[PDB]
Amino acid sequence: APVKVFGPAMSTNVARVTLCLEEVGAEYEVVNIDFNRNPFGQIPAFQDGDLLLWESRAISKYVLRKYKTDEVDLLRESNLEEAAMVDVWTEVDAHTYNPALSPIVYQCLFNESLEKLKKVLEVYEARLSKHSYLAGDFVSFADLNHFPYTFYFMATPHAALFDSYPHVKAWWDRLMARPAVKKIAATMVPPK
Amino acid sequence: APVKVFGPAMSTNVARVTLCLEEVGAEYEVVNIDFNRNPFGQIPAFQDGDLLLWESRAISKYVLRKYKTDEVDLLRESNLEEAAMVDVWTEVDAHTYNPALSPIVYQCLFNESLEKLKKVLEVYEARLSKHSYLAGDFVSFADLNHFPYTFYFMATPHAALFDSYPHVKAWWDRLMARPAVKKIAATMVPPK
Repeated sequence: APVKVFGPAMSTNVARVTLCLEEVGAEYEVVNIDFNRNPFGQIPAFQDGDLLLWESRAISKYVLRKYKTDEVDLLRESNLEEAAMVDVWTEVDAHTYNPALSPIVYQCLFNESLEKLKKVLEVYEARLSKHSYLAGDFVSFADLNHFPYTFYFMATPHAALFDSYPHVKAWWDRLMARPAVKKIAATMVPPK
Repeated sequence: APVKVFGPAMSTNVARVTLCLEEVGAEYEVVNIDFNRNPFGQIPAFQDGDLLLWESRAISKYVLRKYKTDEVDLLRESNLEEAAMVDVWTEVDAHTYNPALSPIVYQCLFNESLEKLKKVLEVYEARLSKHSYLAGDFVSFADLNHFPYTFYFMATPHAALFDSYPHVKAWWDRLMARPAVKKIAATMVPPK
């Protein structure tokens, strides 16, 4: 039966989850809740029958595991080294990349971290020169994790910065072509 | 002839300008520029023939003055006290309201200022109990200034907070019904 995601469609943490659900072809509903089993009262929340989860990354990994197939294996947990590189780049996204983007997005879309971001992008350029995707020659949760914040960065007048890092630009365009990513990009709008 | 706004449609500072341009029925174009006459290299920028402006509030006041009519007088500059209350509430928006909203928007849509915002909303509730709009019994630039950040607040799970302040809720619904506001709300999406 269908699973439910609770939170705003355009939130970076909700988009992470909805992107995983689209990649694995799961049936799901997104429910817009107002703050008036989930002990910190956090959003996004996720229901799968009697299971209630929170923490966007934990919810995402549950989706990627539950719906895993031979053709859609985005954690690589049966290959120790591939799974390690998925985990490394998932943590680079959390600790290094999203913090380099986030204040440029905030500044620009709701009134000089550029030099820090250029240093990050140099490393990404080098990695994506050697490999198709961040964890190796396969798409993974590491790449998907980069979608939501980068999508908002691409709405700012700093979007063209990626043109100085041609392998990063090509990797970004590759993720943007994925049908699941296109579907979720379209959902990332305020409610109407 | 048409005027040009340079910047991202969904930016709060661009939406301020585009809302003014819609309210006065001006012909205009929005141009998405990348950072690669305007001495700080700021966005939004605004061109009207040979005139180049920057600073979203200055651009907005220029639009409201240039296109002013008897029926669309949103600064009230011919009435000293009305113009004063427009200015007071424009500065309340900048100094008190947008700072109470902004970190709730940031937190929620890109990972406890609620109690400060509730104190602000108490004052708004009292003001909008006495008057239809913030500056008096007429819509003004003071009200329009509240649209962009509040629109993003209304995408968060804290949207229902306004239900505790029924005059503020009704004032917000009134602005949301304005045809110009509906038009600009629809534009506040990432580029496709």
